[PDB]
Amino acid sequence: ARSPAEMVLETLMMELTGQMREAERQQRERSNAVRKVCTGVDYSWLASTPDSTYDLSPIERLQLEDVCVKIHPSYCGPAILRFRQLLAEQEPEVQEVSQLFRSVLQEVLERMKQEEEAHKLTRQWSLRPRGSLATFETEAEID
Repeated sequence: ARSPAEMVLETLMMELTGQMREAERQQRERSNAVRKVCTGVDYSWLASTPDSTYDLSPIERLQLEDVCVKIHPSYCGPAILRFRQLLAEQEPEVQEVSQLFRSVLQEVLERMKQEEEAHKLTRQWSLRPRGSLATFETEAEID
């Protein structure tokens, strides 16, 4: 049994991945549509205009992971839907995927985070992380 936060992680890191990969294909098709491509061609960083690079490095992972865990379980759903329909509105692109992914995530984070802190602080007299321990701990199996 994994934590709800992990489920969110998978959901966002999965959407990001499928769209990152799909976006890479789209850009390739774009290049082949214009042709001129001999053997291969730079994505957008070797000789084109980079500025931002698509790379989910350890820190990038952590940034986003920290964001995902700060996301409400059921709020992930809309967040996902929004990302998909937004990306589709702007068309696939690995540069856009990454920038839009962090953009929306940070946007939704700023709002939702404020709600978290505001609600927990005001209801600090009703704090309760766990309910009770039960037989499930005796039969939780091993991973």
